[PDB]
Amino acid sequence: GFKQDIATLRGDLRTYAQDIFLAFLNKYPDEKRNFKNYVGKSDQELKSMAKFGDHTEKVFNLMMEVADRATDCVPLASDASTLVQMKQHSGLTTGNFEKLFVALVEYMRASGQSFDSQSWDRFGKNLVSALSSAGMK
Ligand code: HEM
Repeated sequence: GFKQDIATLRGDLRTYAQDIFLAFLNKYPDEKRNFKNYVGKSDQELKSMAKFGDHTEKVFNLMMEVADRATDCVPLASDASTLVQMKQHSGLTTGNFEKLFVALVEYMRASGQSFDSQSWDRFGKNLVSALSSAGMK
């Protein structure tokens, strides 16, 4: 289920993190404009850029902690506030996070592994709701 999925992803996190984030950037090409130096690069070129590997790993390291601390796929309000107050996320909206979780769920459904994709769909929706209550537009 959800808790085991966290362990599965953490077991090979750098690979899953890059694959899922690329699936997100390729399903929603306009999201690349939020990052410097991503436009005009193929997947393999992005994976060889230092800031891509660093950001993607940090995103998933923290996302797995937020998921680990959640109850019934509902994140802690404190975790949502932390994500809102990051200066890095100034200018972002709940829509950016919504699209990331759509790509993540689609990736799980196509992987063929025993992911609990329905619980991750709920988690993404519940996280977006928490971000809104925390102050994100
Ligand atoms: C669960 C969701 C997310 C988590 C946990 C997360 C986490 C993080 C963390 C920890 C950093 C700073 C890393 C460091 O200081 O080394 C960061 C930076 C950043 N994040 Fe997020 N992030 C999430 C979603 C997103 C989304 C959806 C976007 C854009 C669509 C985004 C865009 C950025 C940008 C632009 C930066 C700083 C500039 C850069 O690294 O290129 N993040 N994020």
